[PDB]
Amino acid sequence: TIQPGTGYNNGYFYSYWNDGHGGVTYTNGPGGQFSVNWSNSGDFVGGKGWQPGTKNKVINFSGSYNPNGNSYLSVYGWSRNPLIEYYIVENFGTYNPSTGATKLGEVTSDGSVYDIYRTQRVNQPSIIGTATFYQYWSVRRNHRSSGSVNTANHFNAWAQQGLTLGTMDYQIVAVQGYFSSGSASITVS
Ligand SMILES: O[C@@H]1[C@@H](O)[C@H](O[C@@H]2CO[C@@H](O[C@@H]3CO[C@@H](O)[C@H](O)[C@H]3O)[C@H](O)[C@H]2O)OC[C@H]1O
Repeated sequence: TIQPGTGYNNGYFYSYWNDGHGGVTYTNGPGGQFSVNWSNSGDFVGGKGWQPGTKNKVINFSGSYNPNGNSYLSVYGWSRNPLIEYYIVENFGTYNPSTGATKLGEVTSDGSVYDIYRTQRVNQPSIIGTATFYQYWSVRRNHRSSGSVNTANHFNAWAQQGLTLGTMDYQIVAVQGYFSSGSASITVS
């Protein structure tokens, strides 16, 4: 397993962040593979990808994802100027992260319709420190743990709806969890 932090592993950028609560282990495997095992964890986010990401990347992911409680499997990343945290959610556990969020449209991509939403984080942690910033979401209706994500279809739909992205920071396939349990093994390319 590895310490929380960022870096490169077998050619892929990785980010593993947690709240220090314990109960979660993250491991970097060969190529674009990573595994997450958690049991009564706290808040955490980890996965592999790129730094920086691009606005036209076709991301391939494959493996298993078995959450028991609150967790998401997503293409996840950020932009700067404006600061935006974004998600293309392929699967989740007990909580749909768009619950209560205002719907801003639909986009069809890679075999499913996705619902689009915008939320706001107020004085929360970010890649640039504590801040208030928006979050963009595409939530897949047809849940899966393998597939291909044509990021451009999402970024373009978001733009069309008034959700613009700044300069890309990291872009990864991530397993996020919030006080839950589970296991996942994902390969990115
Ligand atoms: O040391 C700093 C890092 O901690 C920082 O990392 C990012 C912090 O925000 C993370 O995003 C939130 C983590 O908490 C969850 O509950 C929220 O849902 C996520 O929005 C992000 O994943 C980290 O990369 O980056 C800057 C460093 O200086």
